Amino acid sequence: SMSVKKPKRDDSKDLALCSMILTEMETHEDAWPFLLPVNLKLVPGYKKVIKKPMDFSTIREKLSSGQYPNLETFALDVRLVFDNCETFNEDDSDIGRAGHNMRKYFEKKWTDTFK
Repeated sequence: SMSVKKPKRDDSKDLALCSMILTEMETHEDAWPFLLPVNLKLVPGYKKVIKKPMDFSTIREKLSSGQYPNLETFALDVRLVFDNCETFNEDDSDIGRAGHNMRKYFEKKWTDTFK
Protein backbone atom coordinates (compact mmCIF):
# COMPACT_ATOMS: atom_id res chain seq x y z
CA SER A 1 0.00 0.00 0.00
CA MET A 2 1.18 3.65 0.32
CA SER A 3 4.78 3.63 1.63
CA VAL A 4 4.61 -0.21 2.08
CA LYS A 5 6.43 -2.21 -0.55
CA LYS A 6 7.95 -5.68 -1.05
CA PRO A 7 11.68 -5.66 -1.68
CA LYS A 8 12.44 -4.31 -5.27
CA ARG A 9 12.98 -7.14 -7.84
CA ASP A 10 15.65 -6.33 -10.47
CA ASP A 11 13.61 -6.01 -13.74
CA SER A 12 16.47 -4.47 -15.75
CA LYS A 13 17.17 -7.69 -17.79
CA ASP A 14 13.51 -8.57 -18.47
CA LEU A 15 13.45 -6.93 -21.96
CA ALA A 16 16.57 -8.77 -23.06
CA LEU A 17 15.42 -12.05 -21.57
CA CYS A 18 11.94 -11.88 -23.30
CA SER A 19 13.77 -11.12 -26.58
CA MET A 20 15.88 -14.24 -26.13
CA ILE A 21 12.82 -16.44 -25.41
CA LEU A 22 11.10 -15.01 -28.47
CA THR A 23 14.19 -15.75 -30.65
CA GLU A 24 14.10 -19.34 -29.41
CA MET A 25 10.33 -19.58 -30.29
CA GLU A 26 10.99 -17.99 -33.76
CA THR A 27 13.66 -20.57 -34.58
CA HIS A 28 11.80 -23.67 -33.44
CA GLU A 29 11.01 -25.95 -36.39
CA ASP A 30 7.25 -25.95 -35.47
CA ALA A 31 7.04 -22.10 -35.40
CA TRP A 32 5.90 -21.83 -39.07
CA PRO A 33 2.15 -21.45 -38.37
CA PHE A 34 2.89 -18.53 -36.01
CA LEU A 35 5.68 -16.50 -37.70
CA LEU A 36 3.41 -14.06 -39.54
CA PRO A 37 -0.12 -12.74 -39.16
CA VAL A 38 -2.87 -14.99 -40.56
CA ASN A 39 -3.99 -13.53 -43.95
CA LEU A 40 -7.53 -12.35 -43.09
CA LYS A 41 -8.37 -11.96 -46.79
CA LEU A 42 -7.38 -15.55 -47.61
CA VAL A 43 -8.56 -17.59 -44.62
CA PRO A 44 -12.33 -17.79 -44.39
CA GLY A 45 -13.78 -17.43 -40.91
CA TYR A 46 -10.59 -16.15 -39.21
CA LYS A 47 -11.48 -12.49 -39.11
CA LYS A 48 -14.93 -13.06 -37.61
CA VAL A 49 -14.03 -15.82 -35.17
CA ILE A 50 -10.62 -14.70 -33.80
CA LYS A 51 -11.28 -11.43 -32.10
CA LYS A 52 -7.63 -10.71 -31.28
CA PRO A 53 -5.17 -12.12 -33.85
CA MET A 54 -1.56 -12.41 -32.63
CA ASP A 55 1.66 -13.83 -34.14
CA PHE A 56 5.41 -13.89 -33.41
CA SER A 57 6.29 -11.03 -35.84
CA THR A 58 3.68 -8.77 -34.17
CA ILE A 59 5.03 -9.64 -30.70
CA ARG A 60 8.59 -8.88 -31.95
CA GLU A 61 7.52 -5.47 -33.25
CA LYS A 62 5.66 -4.64 -30.01
CA LEU A 63 8.69 -5.81 -27.92
CA SER A 64 11.20 -3.81 -30.01
CA SER A 65 9.10 -0.63 -29.78
CA GLY A 66 8.36 -0.51 -26.05
CA GLN A 67 4.79 -1.58 -26.23
CA TYR A 68 5.02 -4.18 -23.43
CA PRO A 69 4.84 -2.45 -20.06
CA ASN A 70 5.89 -5.55 -18.10
CA LEU A 71 6.78 -9.23 -18.65
CA GLU A 72 3.11 -10.31 -17.85
CA THR A 73 1.74 -8.41 -20.83
CA PHE A 74 4.38 -10.16 -23.02
CA ALA A 75 3.33 -13.63 -21.75
CA LEU A 76 -0.36 -12.80 -22.37
CA ASP A 77 0.36 -12.12 -26.11
CA VAL A 78 2.47 -15.30 -26.48
CA ARG A 79 -0.34 -17.33 -24.83
CA LEU A 80 -2.89 -15.59 -27.14
CA VAL A 81 -1.08 -16.99 -30.16
CA PHE A 82 -1.67 -20.54 -28.82
CA ASP A 83 -5.16 -19.91 -27.57
CA ASN A 84 -6.10 -18.62 -31.02
CA CYS A 85 -4.54 -21.70 -32.57
CA GLU A 86 -6.61 -24.00 -30.36
CA THR A 87 -9.77 -22.06 -31.17
CA PHE A 88 -9.35 -22.44 -34.96
CA ASN A 89 -7.51 -25.78 -35.41
CA GLU A 90 -8.38 -29.36 -34.50
CA ASP A 91 -5.94 -30.97 -31.97
CA ASP A 92 -5.44 -33.77 -34.55
CA SER A 93 -3.91 -31.58 -37.30
CA ASP A 94 -0.32 -30.46 -38.03
CA ILE A 95 -1.08 -26.89 -36.92
CA GLY A 96 -3.04 -28.03 -33.85
CA ARG A 97 -0.05 -30.22 -32.76
CA ALA A 98 2.37 -27.35 -33.52
CA GLY A 99 0.48 -25.05 -31.15
CA HIS A 100 0.52 -27.53 -28.28
CA ASN A 101 4.23 -28.17 -28.85
CA MET A 102 5.07 -24.50 -28.95
CA ARG A 103 3.03 -23.67 -25.87
CA LYS A 104 4.90 -26.33 -23.88
CA TYR A 105 8.22 -25.08 -25.22
CA PHE A 106 7.36 -21.52 -24.15
CA GLU A 107 6.02 -22.35 -20.68
CA LYS A 108 9.22 -24.22 -19.73
CA LYS A 109 11.41 -21.34 -20.83
CA TRP A 110 9.10 -18.91 -19.02
CA THR A 111 9.29 -20.90 -15.68
CA ASP A 112 13.02 -21.53 -15.95
CA THR A 113 13.83 -17.89 -16.73
CA PHE A 114 11.49 -16.05 -14.37
CA LYS A 115 10.22 -18.51 -11.57
